[PDB]
Amino acid sequence: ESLRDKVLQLQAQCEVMQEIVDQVLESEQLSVLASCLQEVLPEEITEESLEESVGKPLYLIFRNLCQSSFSLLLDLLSELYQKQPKIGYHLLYYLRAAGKMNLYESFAQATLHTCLMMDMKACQEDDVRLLCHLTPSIYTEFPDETLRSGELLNMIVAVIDSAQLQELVCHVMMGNLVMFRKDSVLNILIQSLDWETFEQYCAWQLFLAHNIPLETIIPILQHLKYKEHPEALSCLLLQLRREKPSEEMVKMVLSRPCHPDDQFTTSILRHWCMKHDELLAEHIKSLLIKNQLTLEQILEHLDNLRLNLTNTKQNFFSQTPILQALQHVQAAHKMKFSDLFSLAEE
Amino acid sequence: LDQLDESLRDKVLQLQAQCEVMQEIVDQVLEEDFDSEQLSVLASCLQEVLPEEITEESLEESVGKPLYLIFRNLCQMSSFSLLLDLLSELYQKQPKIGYHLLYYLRAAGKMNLYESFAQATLHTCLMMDMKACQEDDVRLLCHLTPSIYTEFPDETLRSGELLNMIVAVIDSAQLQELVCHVMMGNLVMFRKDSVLNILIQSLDWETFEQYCAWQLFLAHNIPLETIIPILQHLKYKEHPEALSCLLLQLRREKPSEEMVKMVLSRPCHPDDQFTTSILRHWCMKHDELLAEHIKSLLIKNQLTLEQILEHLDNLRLNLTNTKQNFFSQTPILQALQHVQASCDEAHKMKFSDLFSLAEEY
Repeated sequence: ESLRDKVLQLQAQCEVMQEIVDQVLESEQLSVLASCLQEVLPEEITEESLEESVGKPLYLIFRNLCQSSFSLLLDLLSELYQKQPKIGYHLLYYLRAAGKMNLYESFAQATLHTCLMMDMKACQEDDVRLLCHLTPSIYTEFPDETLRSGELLNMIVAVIDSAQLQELVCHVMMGNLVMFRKDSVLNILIQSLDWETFEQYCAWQLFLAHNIPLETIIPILQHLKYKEHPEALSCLLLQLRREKPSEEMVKMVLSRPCHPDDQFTTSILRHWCMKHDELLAEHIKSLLIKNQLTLEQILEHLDNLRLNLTNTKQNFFSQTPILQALQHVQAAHKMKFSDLFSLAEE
Repeated sequence: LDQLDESLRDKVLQLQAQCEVMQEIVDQVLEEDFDSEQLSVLASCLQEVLPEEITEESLEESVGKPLYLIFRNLCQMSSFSLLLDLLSELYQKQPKIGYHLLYYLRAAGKMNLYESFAQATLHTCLMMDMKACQEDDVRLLCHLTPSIYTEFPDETLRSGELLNMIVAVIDSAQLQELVCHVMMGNLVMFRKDSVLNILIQSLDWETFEQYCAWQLFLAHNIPLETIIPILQHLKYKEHPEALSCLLLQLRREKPSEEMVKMVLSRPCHPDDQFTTSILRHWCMKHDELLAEHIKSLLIKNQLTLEQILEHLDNLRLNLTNTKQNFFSQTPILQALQHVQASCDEAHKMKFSDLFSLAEEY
């Protein structure tokens, strides 16, 4: 047909393609092949002049689908996406004088979650800046597809820069971006335990940028392995110091192996016993009376704490709960911890 | 082969079990001309760290050895001075020994020997030896940092030289072991004196170096306020790491008046979301305290008035996102009215929206 050949001929191409647009209201692979063989972020992202580039030739298709009979013309762009995958995220770019991104769902249903993931991976590989400036709206318009698994989170953190991580934490702290949910955050961090160094630091900073209380994720302490997981251990230590210790947190801290090169437990216990002395004493007393966390593990962690607390002026082993618990407990492993029991005896 | 002299040193050369053979030389270099030691140390230098399992029964395997005996013979030292010339010439020939001594000092008594060795040119000696150690063996530098910072606080807390040295090569696991050492009372790398200047200097380092510096600072117990003036120096595009860490740590603070002064005293850029983020956080958890501080700042107790007003208008335009009665607090409305009364007519229509919150009902 000769109008489509006129569009081929010109290459102010908007009305020229509106010719085809008007004609596709009653064998499209050749049209989409022509369109594909025919064919992102402005350097200064200024509002309403970033849409200066959003016009142009191909994006006009998007426009004609943003206006019932709203269904008999997305087949063309479905064939475009089946030919050229990149347009899949270009649409997202266009959608962010459009209405709302509720069009993209309708576009996805011709291949939502796997479409979003592939388009976002292509965007990540090609243009990182576009992925940054697209992440908030993506996570907002599609929460039940993006908050469930660290796929998209890993995608972002694998390529993100420190300045891009700063703009992302800002977006989180401003009410514009939400990347975790109290449901999935634990699963997602246990998954994150396998990522690169800076990827894991980015994940943890982004989690702190939300307002999810530490306890929701303190079970992760089970999974934190001395040799294997430095970043999550460091962030969890530096955040746990700032918390009033619950009994479950001190159980989780004591339920980690005693390795002579592992300084997490004794560090956090020293901090707690110096600022929350009687509360920590109460919790470890309640733990000592039979609440693996074998008794000798608690005793060894406490003996490490005792041998360390001589560094400072700390009457923590004078607390009445701890001496009460020590004498109650003492009544095989005995010769191992004589000193400890001796603080509650002599 | 090597311009030579005395036969005890020649037996040590012949073997190359060398410990007593070398203490022979040690004892011989007591009643000696101080002219012929450069060739002895040249022989010793042309002659020539951490055990894989660092057990205080296999690190003392390495503290033995032939050269360390010199150190040993000086750790029983009046006549406590007349034998540092030999190792001074060793250091002038082979610099590495400078930190080996430190290693030796970490079944020795106390490290007050190292100063006596340094006086052969303490601070620049420490810095050169620690830089050489950083260059050669990072693992030794890590396992030596605590004692270095402890035995010489006034030499290592003075400038970020040593901190930069460590963070430039450190690993994430070694950064975790260092944060642990800090949190255990064994290592202190900042002090309320220098910490502010030291971080302002750190603002020029690489990404991961700055991340390490900030993590290590949080591992200490220096309150944020002591370093909150650094917000003046933090520039939006250029300093992401310090801004992000400062944001996530300011999140955990009940806002002081100086902290809100420092947050309000940074420029308003439409891509800079630091101030409005932290203000949103504060006004959502401690709304009326933040309002009290902004009232005391607005009645003037640099921060120009329009800067505060623009930051507050950004906060207002953002707070429509959520349910936040922060602009219903009485301190903030009282302050708004006080400001509006003595306000340039320009800023009246400039912030009409803002002032109307304290005017209309």
